[PDB]
Amino acid sequence: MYSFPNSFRFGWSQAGFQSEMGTPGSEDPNTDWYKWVHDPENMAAGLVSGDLPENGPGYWGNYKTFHDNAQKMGLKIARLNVEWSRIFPNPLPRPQNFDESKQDVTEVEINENELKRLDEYANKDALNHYREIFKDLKSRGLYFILNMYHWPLPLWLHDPIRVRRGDFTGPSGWLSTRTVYEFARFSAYIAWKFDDLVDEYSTMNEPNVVGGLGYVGVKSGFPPGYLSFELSRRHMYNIIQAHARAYDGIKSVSKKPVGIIYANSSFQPLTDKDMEAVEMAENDNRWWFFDAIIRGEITRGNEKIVRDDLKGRLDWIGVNYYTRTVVKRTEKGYVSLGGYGHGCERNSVSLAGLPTSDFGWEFFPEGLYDVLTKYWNRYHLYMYVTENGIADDADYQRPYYLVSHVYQVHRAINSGADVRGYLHWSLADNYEWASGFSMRFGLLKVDYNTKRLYWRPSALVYREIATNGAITDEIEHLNSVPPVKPLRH
Ligand SMILES: *[C@H]1C(F)=C(CO)[C@@H](O)[C@H](O)[C@H]1O
Repeated sequence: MYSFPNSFRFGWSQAGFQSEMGTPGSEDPNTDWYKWVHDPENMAAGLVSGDLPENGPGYWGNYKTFHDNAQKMGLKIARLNVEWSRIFPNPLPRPQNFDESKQDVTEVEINENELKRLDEYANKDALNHYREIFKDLKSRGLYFILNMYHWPLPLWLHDPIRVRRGDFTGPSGWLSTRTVYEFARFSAYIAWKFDDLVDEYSTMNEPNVVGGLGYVGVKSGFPPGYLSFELSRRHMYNIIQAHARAYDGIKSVSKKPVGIIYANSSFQPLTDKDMEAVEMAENDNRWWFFDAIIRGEITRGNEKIVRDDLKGRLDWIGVNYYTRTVVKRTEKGYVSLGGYGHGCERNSVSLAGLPTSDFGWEFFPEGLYDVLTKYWNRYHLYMYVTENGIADDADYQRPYYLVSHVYQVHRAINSGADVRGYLHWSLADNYEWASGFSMRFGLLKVDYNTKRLYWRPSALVYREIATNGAITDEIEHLNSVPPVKPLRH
């Protein structure tokens, strides 16, 4: 048996854009992502699948069913976001005496009156619908992590097609301090409306992937698909500040924990000569960011300084994990290797003989122990596993994936790391961004014609885990690698 603390909670994570739409009445056409996946030219290029999110699993209407299934599955924690676009679909008037050309955003003044002024702009039907969703959630004894942001921005803050075309005269998303300013205020507003329901907060989900795939990994078909190292850096600088300002915003209205959710890889050495490459990869993809919002340490210009408005802006770390990245040392630095981690053939085997998912991601659960213990030893902040799952419509690999990753969290806790829950990605299949609906991550299969949910056998396995608070003796064999001999090579 692998028994978790009596306080540890098993549950799931879910995004607004990915799961809400699909039931008539749910449509939200006021985001960069909506416009981006409907773009005629993006569709002809193959940057997006042609699948549309309004044909989705319909959480907006069917949330009672999602929650029924979660309660039956014995789940005790949920993490979801509100969609900004839903709450403030229309442009807000530019602020008076805020200099849109200043690089730094060290304060956003928020009070009772700035909040009541916002009320005048807020979509009240959206607020009331979210309140109905969250109450039903709480009525099942589900502990509630509310996230403010999981990638789509209001169109009035980002027109991604204008930016793709090389036009920076329009709303430019995270490239603009206006977006930072409004993000702090949005976060404050949501905490002010929802803090009676909420247990813990996250500002953002994986802001590193928004900027990485948006401005460098442009084959991903992520908005705005404008290839620039420079704009990639500006995005990440503005998101650090947006996080700090959102923290202050929330803390002005709530005494509750405020964290962030971030995309992690376990960096692994190709040979025993590549350990320094692993540390350099960890500095570039992880520490640089967390040292900013925890220690206030940052590089502006070519100089290492401490910003007092950034220091101490984090109570907990949301660890999002799916696979490793293999790196080697170069003369000039380090490189990632294809044929491992996220860079594999779909439904095959990696260069190490490990099975790959429907998305071409290598099976490597020990990476999750690496990431949790490295965060713990550097910062000693408590963590949730806010995301872990696999694209696997057939359910061949998911039972092994689920039990193996849960074992590695048990291993981290046993090592001394404070990890308070495990949230699977995801309860049900959903819209996988530029890939569309083909990549199915759910414990529950979604028939998109009917919106009906079905229990994949891995859902029955997760119910064993969640209702016992343990990997039981009877399912312990699934702590192993899916046998590759019967799978595609
Ligand atoms: C985490 C994740 F891995 C997937 C799969 O690509 C996305 O669907 C989530 O939005 C992301 O947070």
